[PDB]
Amino acid sequence: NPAHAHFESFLQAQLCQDVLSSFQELCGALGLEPGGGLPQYHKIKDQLNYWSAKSLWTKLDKRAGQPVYQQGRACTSTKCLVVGAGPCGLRVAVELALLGARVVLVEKRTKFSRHNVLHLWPFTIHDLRALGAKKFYGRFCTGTLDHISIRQLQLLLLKVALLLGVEIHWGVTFTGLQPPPRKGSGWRAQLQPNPPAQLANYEFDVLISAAGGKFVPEGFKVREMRGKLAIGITANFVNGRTVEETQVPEISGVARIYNQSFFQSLLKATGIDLENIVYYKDDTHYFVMTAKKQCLLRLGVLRQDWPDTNRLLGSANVVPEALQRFTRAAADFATHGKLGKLEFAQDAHGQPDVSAFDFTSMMRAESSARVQEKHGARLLLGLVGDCLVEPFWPLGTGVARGFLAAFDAAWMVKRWAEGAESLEVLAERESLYQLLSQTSPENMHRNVAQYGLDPATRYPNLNLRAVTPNQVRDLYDVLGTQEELLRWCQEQTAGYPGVHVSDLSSSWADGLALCALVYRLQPGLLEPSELQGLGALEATAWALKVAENELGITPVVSAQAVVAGSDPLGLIAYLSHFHSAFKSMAHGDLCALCGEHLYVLERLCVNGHFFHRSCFRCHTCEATLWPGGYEQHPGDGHFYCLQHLPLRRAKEEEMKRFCKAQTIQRRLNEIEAALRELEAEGVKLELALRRQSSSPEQQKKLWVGQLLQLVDKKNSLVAEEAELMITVQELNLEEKQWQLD
Ligand SMILES: Cc1cc2nc3c(=O)[nH]c(=O)nc-3n(C[C@H](O)[C@H](O)[C@H](O)COP(=O)(O)OP(=O)(O)OC[C@H]3O[C@@H](n4cnc5c(N)ncnc54)[C@H](O)[C@@H]3O)c2cc1C
Ligand SMILES: [Zn+2]
Ligand SMILES: [Zn+2]
Repeated sequence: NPAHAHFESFLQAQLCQDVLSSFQELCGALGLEPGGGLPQYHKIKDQLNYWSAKSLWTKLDKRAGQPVYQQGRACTSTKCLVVGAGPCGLRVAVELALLGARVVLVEKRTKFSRHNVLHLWPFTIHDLRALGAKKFYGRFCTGTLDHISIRQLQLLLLKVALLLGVEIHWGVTFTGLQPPPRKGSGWRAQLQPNPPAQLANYEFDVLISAAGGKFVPEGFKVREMRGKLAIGITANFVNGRTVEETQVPEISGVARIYNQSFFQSLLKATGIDLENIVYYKDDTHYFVMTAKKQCLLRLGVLRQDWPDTNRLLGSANVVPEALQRFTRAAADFATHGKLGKLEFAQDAHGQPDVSAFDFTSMMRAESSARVQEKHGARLLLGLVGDCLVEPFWPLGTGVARGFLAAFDAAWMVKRWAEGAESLEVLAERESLYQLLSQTSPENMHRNVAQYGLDPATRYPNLNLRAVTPNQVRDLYDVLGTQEELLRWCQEQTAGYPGVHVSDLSSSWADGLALCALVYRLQPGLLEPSELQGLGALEATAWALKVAENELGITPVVSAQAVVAGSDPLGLIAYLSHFHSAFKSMAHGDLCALCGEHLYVLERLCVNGHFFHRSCFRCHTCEATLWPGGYEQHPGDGHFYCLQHLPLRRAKEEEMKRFCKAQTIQRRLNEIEAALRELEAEGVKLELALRRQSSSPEQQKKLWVGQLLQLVDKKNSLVAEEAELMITVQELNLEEKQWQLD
């Protein structure tokens, strides 16, 4: 059989174009009518008598015999379409095909020319070799290697899927869904430029999308997650597979808190600042980095200081030659020269493999499902992979998250196909989406040899009813705090002579109100006899000091403006501190380092002195100085920090500590972005709130209302990152003990 001859040409291919040629040859021939559908598989093991293939069939049988498989009669009438052929899209197509639906895939690209590396969770490893992954790549999961290139996995899963009768039209660009003409008709899809007829009229009632990060489908809004600007570089080197490079240890990567010693060493060697570097020794060596803009400008890698991240990535703007030099230097300095000679990776384009990319902003989807019904037709929309959850690249969570999304989509579509209505399925999928953001090898089951599609075996104790049906009516489509703060103040005033509370401000400048407040904050702090023995300036200084000593709450107002009383908003915030402190348990005005008045959104006191928040940085390393790691020089008043003052479980815990450190750093970047945005908003609002301090009483109450809302939000957050920072010093601490070990 010439058809069977091209079958071994197929199953023995190593390049994508060869797979395409074999498929096209079978398309021209009429030997077996390739890819006609699922039943092909049930006849395909018949006319094959090579012993070496047994395991393949065996494994697929052991994968096609689960009761959850319904023996293939699950959703037979149903008909589907997958846009996107990454690992996630291939998993969606193949798994949805297994249960029996008609499956077609489309791709604008036609050649497997992505040569970078991907990281896989253990469940991804087991589920990936469940499809007989041994056959298509010899070195798969060989020992401790747990990292597979994009094209390798792409080819493996594509060959597996093509053994299971999936239909593909390459060179096809998705651009929308054609509305039904009339009653009883389903949804067609717009594809370009000119797909063949057999798909052009192929009509479907299910669509699961894996378009990736750059494309999201109709009917979904997008949210942006942003941080401080950071650019990254991806580099590759064609490996000679030599022993000298093979014996090289694989540094798991470097993060700012994670290897401060490594940054110090690389600065001493060559004075180069990075933010993150990770090194992968697969077939072609992978180097992923992110770093600091002015260190990157130091070598001139950029010519013009363009704020726009994508346009900063502009090739005309980017100095490529400097990029190659910097990549080479970063590599050979990171690996400590035992690589010896290095040669650039020859890409598909015809050049070295280097590129400049983004590590800051990520798209996100609030909703992972949409059932749209028209002309008596129920249509389902779901997202799998990066289109739903676009991750931080190097965390390596993309493939695992996409495969979890694939299982979610398969389960939910098979549930809806059985006549189940919209409410329960959308509720279930939103219930799993609420947990998807915290997927982790940690919160997964400890042993992995019994997984599948059933959501009960993947999320222990899943409250599937997390979202009531009535919440998704939108997802179905057919055609003055000052009053309450004051009231709390009176509640803290019961039985006090000489304390005549009338507003938020005038009743506190007396001074004894501070003592009464701290009294009922915690009983036994002071004897009642001495209550009438303090002076007003002394009383307010004492109250501030005791509040910092007992609760450690941040002062907002100094004693001079207290007795002056002309800036009540600070005292409002200061009382608001305790207003939020008991919400459950009890139910020189300028700056020199910033040359500006401490405008309240950035006004802060530095151990009994008055400077801005932004100006508080180390002159050497221009970082934020948190308690336990800095100490002020009294000679000049400048602010300086400390150094700146002139076996399987082993690798498992190493990876876990890397991931947790990086997560901490990313969280700090997120908080910094949030603080900058909120302080800009507060600046623009307080412009009026100070200038236009004569609004209507309702307007004045509203302004101060969100002023309090915002300041209380900062209080809660700064507490949260205070505890996170404390986690940082303690993690450095047992790093010191581990070095001591
Ligand atoms: C250049 C690059 C480098 C990357 N490097 C890394 C890395 O080092 N580490 C890492 O963990 N992750 C990396 N990723 C992301 C990686 O894709 C995911 O993190 C993970 O591999 C999940 O892969 P995926 O299935 O999301 O691929 P996808 O993003 O789903 O692949 C995009 C797919 O959508 C298809 N598509 C898009 N538009 C259309 C259309 N109109 N019609 C038909 N098909 C369409 C594309 O052709 C392609 O098949 C990288 C991504 C890119 C683009
Ligand atoms: Zn200052
Ligand atoms: Zn410093």
